[PDB]
Amino acid sequence: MDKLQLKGMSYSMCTGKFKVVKEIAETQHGTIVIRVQYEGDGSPCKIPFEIMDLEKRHVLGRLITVNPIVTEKDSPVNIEAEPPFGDSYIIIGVEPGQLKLNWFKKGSSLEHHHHHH
Repeated sequence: MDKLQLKGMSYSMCTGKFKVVKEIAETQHGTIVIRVQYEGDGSPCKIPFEIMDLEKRHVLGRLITVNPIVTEKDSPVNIEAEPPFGDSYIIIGVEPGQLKLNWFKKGSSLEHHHHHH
């Protein structure tokens, strides 16, 4: 009704918030998958995402599952996106409670290190 830019595979726009259901996964093809449950109110709507540059804190990421969609406002939706390189914080949802996940990074993965005794 008031939209005119994403013609194709579109529905609405889950503007509420998002709960990560699973850490970003890798599609084994350069992309990654983020499973999260749409939080807020939206029903069959699209999922907010942000990974490009400027106010993205990144350089140039892509979305293979561009603005995915939830069907019941609680269906854990996985988002396939192509991270550029270095610290890649994928953003889901909208500022107002939107989510964030760092992936790719430089070369190391999962900084598993901690002192204790």
